[PDB]
Amino acid sequence: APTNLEQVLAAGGNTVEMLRNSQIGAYVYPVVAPEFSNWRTEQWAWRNSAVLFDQTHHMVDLYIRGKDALKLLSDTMINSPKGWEPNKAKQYVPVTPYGHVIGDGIIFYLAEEEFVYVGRAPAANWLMYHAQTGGYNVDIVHDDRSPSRPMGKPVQRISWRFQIQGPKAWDVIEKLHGGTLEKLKFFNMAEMNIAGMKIRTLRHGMAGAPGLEIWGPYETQEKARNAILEAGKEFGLIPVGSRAYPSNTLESGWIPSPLPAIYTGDKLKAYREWLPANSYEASGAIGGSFVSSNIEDYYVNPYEIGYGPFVKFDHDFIGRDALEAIDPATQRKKVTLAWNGDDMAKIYASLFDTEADAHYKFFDLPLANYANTNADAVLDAAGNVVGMSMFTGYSYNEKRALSLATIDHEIPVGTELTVLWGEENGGTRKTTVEPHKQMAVRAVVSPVPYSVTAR
Amino acid sequence: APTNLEQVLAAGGNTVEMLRNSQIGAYVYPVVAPEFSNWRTEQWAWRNSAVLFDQTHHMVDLYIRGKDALKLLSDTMINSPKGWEPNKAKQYVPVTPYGHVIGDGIIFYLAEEEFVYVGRAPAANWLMYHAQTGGYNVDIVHDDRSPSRPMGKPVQRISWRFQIQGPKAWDVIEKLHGGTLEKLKFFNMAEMNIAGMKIRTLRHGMAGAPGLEIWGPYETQEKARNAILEAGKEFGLIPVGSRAYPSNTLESGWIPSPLPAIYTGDKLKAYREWLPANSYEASGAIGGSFVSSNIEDYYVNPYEIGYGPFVKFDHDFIGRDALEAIDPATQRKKVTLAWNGDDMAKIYASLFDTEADAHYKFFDLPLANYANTNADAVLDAAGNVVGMSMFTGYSYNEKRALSLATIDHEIPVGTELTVLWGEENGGTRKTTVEPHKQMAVRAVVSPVPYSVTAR
Ligand SMILES: COc1cc(C(=O)[O-])ccc1O
Ligand SMILES: COc1cc(C(=O)[O-])ccc1O
Repeated sequence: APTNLEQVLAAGGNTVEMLRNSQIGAYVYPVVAPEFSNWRTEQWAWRNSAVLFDQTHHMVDLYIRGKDALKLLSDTMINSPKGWEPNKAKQYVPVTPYGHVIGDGIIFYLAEEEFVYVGRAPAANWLMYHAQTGGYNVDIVHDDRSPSRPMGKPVQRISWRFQIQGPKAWDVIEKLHGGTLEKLKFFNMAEMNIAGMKIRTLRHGMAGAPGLEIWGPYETQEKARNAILEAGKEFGLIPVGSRAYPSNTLESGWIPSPLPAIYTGDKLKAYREWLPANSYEASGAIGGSFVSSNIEDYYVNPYEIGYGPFVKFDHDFIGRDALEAIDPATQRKKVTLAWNGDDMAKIYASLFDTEADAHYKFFDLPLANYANTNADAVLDAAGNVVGMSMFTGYSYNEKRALSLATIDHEIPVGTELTVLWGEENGGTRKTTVEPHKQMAVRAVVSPVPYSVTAR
Repeated sequence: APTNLEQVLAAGGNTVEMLRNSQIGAYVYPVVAPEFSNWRTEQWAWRNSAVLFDQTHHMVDLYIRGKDALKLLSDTMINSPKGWEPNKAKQYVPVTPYGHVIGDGIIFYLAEEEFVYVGRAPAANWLMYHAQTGGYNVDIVHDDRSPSRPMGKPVQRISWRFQIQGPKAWDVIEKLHGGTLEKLKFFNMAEMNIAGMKIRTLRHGMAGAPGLEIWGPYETQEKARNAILEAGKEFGLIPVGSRAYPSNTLESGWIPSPLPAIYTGDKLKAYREWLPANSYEASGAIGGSFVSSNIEDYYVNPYEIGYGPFVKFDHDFIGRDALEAIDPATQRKKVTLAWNGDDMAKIYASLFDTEADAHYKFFDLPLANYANTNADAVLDAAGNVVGMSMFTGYSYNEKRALSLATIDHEIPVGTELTVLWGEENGGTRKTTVEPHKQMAVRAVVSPVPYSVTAR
């Protein structure tokens, strides 16, 4: 009977309890093969040789064209639009009127009055809502991320999107291009040759080495992929599968999964009435040890997850007054948490204990998340909640379990905190959750992007 | 340049070294979603509620019709054909002229002059070779297993094939049928109602509870699946994904992966010349600690992997004279090995050791195989090789790592052996293999199907 999020929340009891017991299952990185060689070798390659990341299937694409396209973005993003011209991309971050992050994605300025958003569903839903109800002269084509379990059905996208990354990426790129290719400034766009095609590029990189994101019409996907794999054999390039792929951000430092902060607030009711009952926001899940009966305690603002530097008070935008009221110097800060290896061994050991009444929450490798929004409590030595751990897994490059978190600003790097791993009372009813007991895992605060930190 | 297996072996150096360093990658259970809920809950359901196993995509189907169909099977199988009539299936096991197992699969006797084989590629390749070159009046339609990495391409089969299993399976089955359904003898075939369709059935079961395998034309797959899932909600039935699925045989006791024993022998040269260079036999891989430079040391005969009881000297068949010469009472015997939980914890602990020069071979969960043929050495206390471990993984139902093995017949159940886990010299060049050191894992000999055994 409910057709939108507002009706779902009115009929669903406590919002936190609903989301933490959602039956949606795992957040899937679809279609791309889970592994091409093995996930350890694939992780190793992006730090030691080169990789092809296949990004064609796990993000929503919004193609935004028209006289008011730039205005729509400017009105909804914290980012400065000043001096923005085609062939520059930005990390689009929208906040609510209350100053809280809705989501984020990459916005490509392709040409005059022509943009494309690439990212998770929440910020795309927000753009579509405003395009439709705000009176913008703009046309939008929504190309959803691919189905999670296609089960043999054909899958189409409008565009393929790859990245070539690793210390030997630029060697592969120039071999493909047929000569030297200029390294532009980060997120500037140009073009390159691949197998006789003119392929648009986005300057990118990771682990201190320059790389590229590239895209094109879906029809040429195989032609480009096969050229890249062939040219890259000389440099050890290998394709990365969907099992290893999302663990890259544990090393790179981007938190993909802030809760869209749209469940409360009178100024967000119209948006809740617009969001379908089967939307990401209505049907998804929250997993982890952090418990509050107030869904607002799961929200973050942009300063808390590393987007402070993007905020520019040089244009009108939704939530500007709220962000202006925030003191940046006292906001929580994004960090990497390096999980204690002895504690990790104890988590896994419990799976092989035939006599214990319970084991610790299964920690999948290399990505351990079990909802699309992750919220584990971070505790200090007294047991106070001092932060939220929001993305969790393991790096074969570091031989460490790692998580990305936001913690009280005064906590120094090197401090040993605890992450509460697992859920209370045997676990919520999410279909990703087997029965388990919790563990207070020791974790050392470390920089983002991750760098090995002395305790 | 090589077009067949014989040319591949002539140009490829030592046959063992070729197979143990093959670049084929993992043996994939394709297309079906890796997980629907999570693999632990899915494993639990087949012992505690009910499951839908989706078997549509991982086996080769051979449709065999014609006057000489039964003769073709009879001439090539160790099984008795005496009194075989439509609506009975058999576990077809062919051996070479030298008495060694080629493979095995399920052969359904559907009607007069109409059969279907379902199983891995090796026994299907053997049937096709003899149908084609032996002068049999028979027509064969080969429906390959689905591609390992479809990457969004559509996937078709001629038939869908499911199983409904678990202690509540028969409740679900009778709910679907609309009333009582007779439990026939094992592997006898009949029919049932599903959503107004007449669906053919094969009497099956596991863990002491009766179940069914069912099939039909691919077009009705979704209609049947949705009816089964709907009727089964009352009994807790859940679908099982491809990650959990193949671990079922660790509990059930069937070894899927004997090496097709066709690489040597003058009487098998014609078959090697017929097998394509991209066949399973030519392109696949051998993984694990057992090392011999003679590929014949990887062969098994039917007595060694539990098919002794199928051998019937009441018909002419390939390899009969060799099997008649074998003494059944002194052959190695199939067992389950229950791996020591402390040793398992030490394997996983090494992944989180930031100072060690090496870690132990990654043991994936719930299936740890990293080739399509598995060959780990089993050692006694003196270090003698006393068997071969051939399929490896973990059961959440038992909280134990388990493997299926064949060992010297005189070794009593309860004996503590060791399985050598990992490969020598840092590991072979297979793309599934990360660098690692070996471990002698303690393992207790246990019955097949697995039953908890006092040491
Ligand atoms: C940019 O693509 C990514 C997306 C996600 C996600 O949505 O969880 C994670 C890591 C990624 O690299
Ligand atoms: C009968 O289907 C199965 C096939 C395999 C395989 O081929 O490795 C393993 C377990 C199975 O249940």
